[PDB]
Parts: sequence; C-alpha cells; structure tokens
Amino acid sequence: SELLVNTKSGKVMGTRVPVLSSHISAFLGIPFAEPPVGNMRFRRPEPKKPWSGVWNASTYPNNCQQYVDEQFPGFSGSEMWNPNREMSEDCLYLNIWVPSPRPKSTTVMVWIYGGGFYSGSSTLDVYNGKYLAYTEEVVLVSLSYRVGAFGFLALHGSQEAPGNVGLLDQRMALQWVHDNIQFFGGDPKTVTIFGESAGGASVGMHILSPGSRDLFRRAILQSGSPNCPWASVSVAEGRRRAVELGRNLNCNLNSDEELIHCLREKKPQELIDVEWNVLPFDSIFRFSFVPVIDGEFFPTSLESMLNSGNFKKTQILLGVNKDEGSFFLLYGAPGFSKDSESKISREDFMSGVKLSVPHANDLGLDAVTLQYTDWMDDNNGIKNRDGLDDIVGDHNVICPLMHFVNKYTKFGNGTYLYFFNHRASNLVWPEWMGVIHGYEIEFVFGLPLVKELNYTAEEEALSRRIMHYWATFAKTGNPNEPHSQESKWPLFTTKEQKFIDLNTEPMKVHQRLRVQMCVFWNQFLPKLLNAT
Amino acid sequence: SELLVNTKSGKVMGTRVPVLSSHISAFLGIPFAEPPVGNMRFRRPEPKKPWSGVWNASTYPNNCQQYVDEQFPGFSGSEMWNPNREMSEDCLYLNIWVPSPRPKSTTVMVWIYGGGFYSGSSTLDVYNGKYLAYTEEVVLVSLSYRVGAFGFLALHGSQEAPGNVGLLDQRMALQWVHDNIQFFGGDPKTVTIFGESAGGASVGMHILSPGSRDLFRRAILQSGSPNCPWASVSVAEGRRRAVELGRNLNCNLNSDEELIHCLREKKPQELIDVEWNVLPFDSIFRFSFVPVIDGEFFPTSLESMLNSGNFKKTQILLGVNKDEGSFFLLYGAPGFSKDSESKISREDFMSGVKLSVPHANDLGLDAVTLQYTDWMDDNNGIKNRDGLDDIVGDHNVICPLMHFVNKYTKFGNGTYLYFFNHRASNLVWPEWMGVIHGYEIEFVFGLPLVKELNYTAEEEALSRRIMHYWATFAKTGNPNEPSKWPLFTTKEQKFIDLNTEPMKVHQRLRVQMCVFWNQFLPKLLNAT
Ligand SMILES: C[As+](C)(C)CCO[C@@H](c1ccccc1[N+](=O)O)C(F)(F)F
Ligand SMILES: C[As+](C)(C)CCO[C@@H](c1ccccc1[N+](=O)O)C(F)(F)F
Ligand SMILES: C[As+](C)(C)CCO[C@@H](c1ccccc1[N+](=O)O)C(F)(F)F
Ligand SMILES: C[As+](C)(C)CCO[C@@H](c1ccccc1[N+](=O)O)C(F)(F)F
Ligand SMILES: [Cl-]
Repeated sequence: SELLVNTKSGKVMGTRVPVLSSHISAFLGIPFAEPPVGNMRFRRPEPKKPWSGVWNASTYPNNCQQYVDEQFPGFSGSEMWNPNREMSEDCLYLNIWVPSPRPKSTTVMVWIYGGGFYSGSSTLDVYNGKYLAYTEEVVLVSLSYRVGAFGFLALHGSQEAPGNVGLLDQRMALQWVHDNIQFFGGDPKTVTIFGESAGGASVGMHILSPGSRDLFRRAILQSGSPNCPWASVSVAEGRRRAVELGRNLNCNLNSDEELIHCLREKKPQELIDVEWNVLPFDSIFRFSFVPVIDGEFFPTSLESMLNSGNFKKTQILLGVNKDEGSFFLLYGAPGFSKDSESKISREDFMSGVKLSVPHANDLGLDAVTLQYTDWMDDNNGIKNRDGLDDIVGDHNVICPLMHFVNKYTKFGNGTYLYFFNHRASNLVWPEWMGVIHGYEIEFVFGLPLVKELNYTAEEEALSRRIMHYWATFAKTGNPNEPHSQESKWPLFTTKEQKFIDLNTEPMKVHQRLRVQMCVFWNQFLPKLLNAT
Repeated sequence: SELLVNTKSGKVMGTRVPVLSSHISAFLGIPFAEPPVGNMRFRRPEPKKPWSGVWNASTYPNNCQQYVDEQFPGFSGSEMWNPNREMSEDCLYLNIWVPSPRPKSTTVMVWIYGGGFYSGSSTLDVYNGKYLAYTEEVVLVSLSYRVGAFGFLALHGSQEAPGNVGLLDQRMALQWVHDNIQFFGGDPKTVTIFGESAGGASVGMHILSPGSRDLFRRAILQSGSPNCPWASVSVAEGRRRAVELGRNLNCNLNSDEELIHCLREKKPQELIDVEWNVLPFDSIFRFSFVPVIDGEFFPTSLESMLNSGNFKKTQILLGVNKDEGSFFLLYGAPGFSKDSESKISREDFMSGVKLSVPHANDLGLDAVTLQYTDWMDDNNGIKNRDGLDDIVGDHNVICPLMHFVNKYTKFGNGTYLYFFNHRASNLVWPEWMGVIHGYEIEFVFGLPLVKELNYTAEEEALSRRIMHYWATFAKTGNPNEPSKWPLFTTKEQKFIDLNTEPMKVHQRLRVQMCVFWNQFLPKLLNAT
C-alpha cells in the first residue's frame, strides 16, 4: 500500500487527502523524538524509540506549549497564527505530504515555522503542505520544535538545561528525514530546509552549526536570518534570564540544579505566564528564550563564523517583505491601531523609536531619529508612521539579512535575493500595515490556488511562479528553469548585488537592497554604540 | 567747501568722483588710530592724535600686512581679493562716500571686509562704495583692521599682545564714525554695520561684545556669523599658536614679553611666511590668527551668551550663498581644478571630508560621510563633488549661521534671512563652483550698474533691489518699503531666495543638514 511505510523506527499509516480535484498522501503526527517531558523538560531531545505495530499518522499532532495571542479574539488575521491543536509538551512530531503515485527519489523541502522562537505550530492552515507537494511534485515535510523556555532555557555549563534544545529538536527531525525520507520517495541527498521569521533564522543557524550541516543540501530563508538582533543572546544573558525566570516563580536559586528542578515542577502555563518578565527592556520584536552563542551548537560568534567563512557552502534563496515592521508596532506601540490609519504624532514617534531600539543609548536614539525624520515636514503623521515602520523592519529583518547575504556570498555557491512587495487583495489587516511580516507565506504554500479563498487570477499566477521558483531552486539550486522563455531571476553577487521584486507586475531587477539604511544599521550605528 | 570737513581730531579734505554720469564726495584714507607699528605691534589700537592743517583724503590708504594669494597669478577672480595698494602696518584708515549735495543726518552703513581674519582690504574694486552711496543716498563707510598675527596674536594675560586687537581696531573705527559721522551728513544714531565672511562674523561679535553694542543701531551679516567654527579659538589654543609662531621664528620662549619682543623684531613678511604653520590640523577653511574668547571682549562662551540673550537686541538681516564651499575645495582639496568639471572619485571624497572636518574623530567622519553619500551611486563624480561642496559650506557657513539666526531671534527685535543663489552671467570661475563665497558682494555694492562690466539687464535690477533692501533695512530696520520679504520667526522660519526670478518664500533653510551639524554631530563628538 501507498499509505503504509516501513520507517527505520517502525511502521506508519498515512491518509489520502483531496487536493485541487485530485489526491496525495499525507503522514501526519509522526514522532521523531521521545516526548521531552517530566525530568526531560529543558533537556536535549532523545531519539524516538522504535515501536511495534502501525503508527496512526492520519491526523495533526499537538502544538508545543506556547504563549497564545489574545490581542484580537476571533480575528482571523491573528488567530491564523495561534495553535490550532491541543498544546502539550509532547509535541515533537513531523508531517509529510507525498505525491500520489509516490515519487521515486524526489526533492524534499522541510518547513521550519517561525514565531520569535516563543511560538509557532506545524499544523496551521497556512502551512498545509498539500498544494506545494502536489503542484511541484516534491515531498514536503513540516517539523516542530520546543519554543519559549521549553526549547531555549539556557543555563550554560549545565547538561540539564544547556540551551538550544529547540534547535536540537529541529536537527533531530532533520536527521529523521535523512534516515527515513527515502522510504517516502524522497532523496536524502536533496533536502532543502526553509523557514520564515525565527524559521529563517533557524535555517541560517543550521547553515552555521557544524552538527547540522550535513543534514541538508540547500536552504531558503524568508524574513529572517541567524544574526538578527532578536534571534540570539550570550551565555550570560541566557543565564540571567533563566535565573530571573526562577526569581519570578519564587524558585530556589542556590544552584542550577535546584533552579532547574523547581522549574520542572511548574505547570507549562505557569512558565508561560512570566515568560515576558525576563526581558531587559520594554520593547517590540524581542523574545525571552532564544538560541545562545554557547560555543557548541555555535562554535564562535555568528559574526566571526560569518567573517571566516566557517559555514556550510551551498546555494541559498532568501528575501524580505516590504513592511516587516507593522505587525509589531500594532501590538506594542502607542498610536497604532488596527481600526484606523494610525497616523503618528511626533511624540509617539519618539517613544516608538525607543521601544524599537531598546539596546541603544541616547546618542543612538538620536542617530536613528535623525536618520528617519523629514525635518522639513516632521509633524506629518503618515511620514512618522511609515518612518517607524521602516525603522522596525530595517533594524530587525532587512538589514540583518543583507549583512548575512553579503557575507554568505563571498563564500557560497549561489545566492538569489527577493523583495516581496505584493499586498494581497483579500488581506484582513488594515491598509497602513502594507505587505506584512509573514504574508508571503500563503503564496509560497499556494493558498491562492484554492478558489474559495478569493484571490485574484494574477494572485494565483504569482503563487504559481513563487512555488515554481522555490521548488525549482530546491531541485537544482537555481530558481530558474534552463532555456526558458520567461524573465530570469539573476544571481546575487557581491559586486552587482542584484535582486528581484516578487509581485504581480512583470519581474524587475534592482540592485543594492536598502543600502542606505543598512549602511546605517550594519556599519555606523554598531560603531557609534561601541564607541559609547 | 562740501569737500572740506572739520572732524573732532582735525580737518579733512575729500575729493569729487564721478559715478553713473553724476558725482558724489569721497573721503579716502582718513586715519582713525595711531599707526600700530614698532612698539605698538600686537597692541590695542590707540586713538589717532589730532592734527593741525588739512588731511589729504583724496586717495586710498595702504592695505594691512597680509598673505597675498598667488594660486592664480594674473587671474582676476582671485586677484580681485588681493591688496591693490602697498601693504604696511600703518593701515588703520577708513573711507567715507557722501552723496552730493551733502545730506543731513542720513543713514550710515559701515562695511567690514572679510578674508578669514588673515586678509582683506578696504580698497578692493568690489568695495567701491560710490554706487551704493549715490544710488541709495547713504553715507557709506569702509573701515579696516589688522589681520593675521598683527590683529590676533593672542597671549592672554599680557598687555603687549592681549588678543582681539583687530576687533578692537574695528571698534575704534566705529567710535570714530560715532563721534564724527555727523560732520559728513550722517546720523550716528542710525549706523548699520555690515560685512561678509570674517566680516559677517565680526558684525556678530560686535552684537555680542558689550563694549561694541552702543556704537551701531542694526546689523547685516553676509555668509558669516560669530559662532563659525573658523572664526574663534580659546585662550589656550590662542596661546598655543602664539608660542608655536615663536618656535617657528626661533624666538626666546621663556616668557610672554620676551616672545613678544622677538616677534616685534621680525619684518612683516617673516611672520606672514610662517603663519599657517601653527594650525593644529591639515585643513581647509581654517585660519591661524583669529578672535579669542578672552572673557573681556567676549564675556563668556559665544553659546552661553546666545542662550542667555546676552547681546544687543535690534533688527538683523543676513543670509548665505548657495555654494559657499567651492572656493575652499578648489584651493586645498585634491580632485578639484579651476580648469575642469572637477568630478570627484570616492577616494578624493574621503580625503576631502577629512580636510573639511579636521577636529572630528573617525566616528565623526563616518557620520559626515554617511550623511552626504548616496550609496546607490557612490562613484558618481558629480554627486561626490556637489556633496563635498555642501559639507564645507554647511559646516563652515550655513549651519553656524542658522544656529545663530535661531538663537538670536528668541530675543531679537526682527530677523530677515536670505539665500543668494544667482550665478553672475559674467563669472570668471568655472560652472562647477556655482554661487561662490563672496559673490553676492558685487551685487550688494551695485557693480552690476556700471555697464562696461557686462552684467545682464536683469542683474542690474537684482542689484538694484538688493541695495534697496539693504539700505531700506539700514534706514528702517525692515528691508520692505511700504512682493514682501517676510520676517523670520522661530515658528515659521521663513526666508527668501535672492535671484533674478520673482521672489519666492521658503521655510526652514537647510534644516536637515543643519540639524546634523548643529545638534547631532556636536553631541556625537562630545560623547566620543
Ligand atoms: C509567520 As509569524 C513570525 C507567527 C507573524 C506574526 O508573528 C510575530 C508577531 C509580531 C507582532 C505582534 C504579534 C505577533 N504574533 O502574535 O505572533 C511574532 F512575534 F510571532 F514573531
Ligand atoms: C506582557 As507582552 C505586551 C505579550 C511583551 C512583549 O509584547 C510585544 C509582543 C506581544 C505579542 C507578540 C509579539 C510581541 N513582540 O514581538 O514584541 C508587544 F508588541 F505587545 F509589545
Ligand atoms: C569676499 As572673500 C572671504 C576675500 C573670497 C574667498 O576667500 C576665502 C578663500 C577660500 C578658499 C581659497 C582662497 C580664498 N582666498 O584667497 O581668499 C578666504 F580664505 F579668504 F576666506
Ligand atoms: C601653506 As597653505 C596650502 C596657504 C594652509 C591653508 O591653505 C588653504 C588656504 C589657502 C589660501 C586661502 C585660504 C585657505 N583656506 O581657507 O583654507 C588651502 F586651501 F590652500 F589649503
Ligand atoms: Cl607683557
């Protein structure tokens, strides 16, 4: 049977699912690690021990314990990102979509959801992997990993809560894929890991980490890169936060042993409820428990590894969306509302840049402000809104990614950069938010191909070319089909620095994506701040 | 006679001079102070001792000892600024242009030449005051003052070379006008001091200095203000340079009096020959001997005086020209040439910014560069040129003056700001240089009216209105006679363009770049 598979660990029974007037195979909730529960909470994940009999893999598994967004209850625009299954610590599972009839040894794509390393689920409606698998005939894998404290509590020196275990869960799902994807018609030698936001950062951390390097061939990073300011902390910062987490729950703080034993006695939701209390400053686009530069999963600073070319050499495809910042300003900055134009006064702009660049001293904030203010028209609420938007998106996403692409390229074997700037005709968020962080995803997953979701014809077409670029990149390492008559996404090179827009207009090639502002964020500000 | 005048210090005989198919009286080289020579070198000026008989004021006096420019021998665009008379240390004279028939108690305008405090003359063809006096019926005065070491050698604490004597010379010329201009038909209660560059700066120093306030009514500042980076130094920096001059002429440096007596024994040119060697940085738009914040001519810091409103409260009219920096890049920056578009490479740009902002550290230089560079097209030679042309102009002239204008307006009684962006049709300098530092002057003095100088008909008209604004301001404190030039206010910050096209009103003159230069960069440099 097409739906029964003999994996290394045990047998698996999938389910046939309809997809655009056809069908394909799905294997949902397949375990790839022993449940990280009880005294195992905060520990490195252990391989799932073999099982006898058939594993029912016909339904999505649990989502990991995480903070649920309740800003807009019942609003589809936000809840579309919330867990849609029972949360549980027993959440280490992956999902596979296999074309029917089963392919021989085809391209694999592994999806690593984002969500600031504090949230995310593999089961969301926007991650339904059937359309992409079916349309591009690839084997699509959806993995999961512990988020928040559960996946990132870092008490360096301790083997009970070493940190980076959520990144280690990802690696184990990858190893799983490497050991078994062949039984599903996938080529373990041609696996592309791709992810958005903390998912794009994860992908890049696997490109850097020596222990993850050989578990994949190529990589795709969307709206996130490993060196993002919010994607990692030092061992000290990691330890301070874990200690503060304990102080927040009246834990014994004599030793890591006692602190850790204490935390393992708290119910999940108890940790979640104080999770945000450990951050250094009041801010936006900052998350509590994230990867740590431990000298193990990450041998040295991300920067030195990047400067010395100490990373996996291969082809990467990555890009950003036009308004990566709006989502965050809406949730945590004064002046912004989802029920208005959110025109920002000069006062709100000032408090806004402070909430956005939390680590900056006075001189630093002055420089940012100077950088994003039109002093001829400084009371213009629209300019102030768009100004703060760009601040948040340039600082947290775009410039850190450009820094990364520019470094990676000196050593890599092929880079393709994109700027997604298409505002969906059916977006549920207000107009001022633009092409929001996370909204190219529905195009990558081909949701526009399901007529009942009301996308325009041209949107279906955009979705089809994006999936084709992705899959084609995945199979070959170049998004372009050889000897094709269509316009060509050119190679990004350190000398030319070319990239394309991704929208419904005919492709356009541009150069030096946001250089001005990125020269500021990547070179100048860092210096100004170092000078102190 | 109309040409014979009894002054307080003595009798003076002027001379009749033609002007636009007509005539007016001219009184040239009237002495307003004892020649500051010999033992008097570097000292405060002493009032001119009265004389018996009649003083021959029919020809221009000597120009003060100064570094003559030889960058372009023969070339008129540069030589028009060099001394056109013999240089001497006996150079403290002033010139008066009086309309004929002699007016009664009329408006006076006193001109103060510039040239970074190291040069300048009262006799240049472009300062001939006959056109302005005749056309507007004002008594026009051009005074002079010691420049370079002779006017600003500063060994604070000594009476042999206290510093600021050149500013004290200007002040004495003002006292003279105050005590005598009435005898020439001028109203001492309606004296306007105006000047450009070091001259525009001087004007502001007299607005600041308590000792100079009651000697004039109003002020006009052209492309210069007191707080310009190049217009002053501290008592220590002043002393450091004075000592370094001695070290350069192998002088005994045991004490101030000894160092001084030694500098007095040198021939004028010997001092001039080592003048630039005392600058601490390798740069442009920087001059060796300049005013010193001594606590006497200037009570406190220029800024504290500005913040506390400690200065003369009156009306002021000032402005800048579009391309202040070009003159300076041409002379001292690589890449620039009088005979080419002077397109600048990225490398000549980096060095050019280091030459323009000599005090800033690396972080500072980065902020400057970041600010004036278009990174999507960083190898554009024209943007690099125009870009460097703005740095030097914004830093040295435009932003220091906008800072001044905004501090002054908080306490003042009326501000009028202009932006001069017309390029003379007959300019001898290359197009890339634009509207150069000092070229509004020919318009303020109405040279466009003398037909043989070949200015367009519309340039004569631009000159005519500029002169009328100046004189009308001088006379009433408002350049408008009952299209208006609106008042500048801290809320609106309005100013006008001064060109051939119909007047246009703008707001917030170069606010973007000046927020950088006046607020951000200073802070950056202090912190780091
Ligand atoms: C494809 As998503 C990385 C789950 C887009 C939204 O997620 C952001 C976010 C940003 C600003 C406000 C709220 C949220 N949110 O609720 O998820 C965050 F934080 F997860 F990264
Ligand atoms: C006690 As809280 C007001 C959930 C700490 C941070 O809150 C952020 C936030 C809240 C929810 C998802 C993402 C973010 N963020 O990325 O900053 C914001 F925006 F509300 F301040
Ligand atoms: C009305 As003027 C203030 C005597 C014209 C420019 O003079 C500048 C200058 C700037 C750059 C190069 C050369 C010179 N120059 O020979 O005078 C300086 F220095 F006098 F102010
Ligand atoms: C030994 As030299 C080459 C007379 C030091 C300064 O020289 C300036 C300069 C020379 C003549 C008039 C004005 C300036 N200036 O304002 O900087 C420049 F430009 F030549 F370097
Ligand atoms: Cl003495």
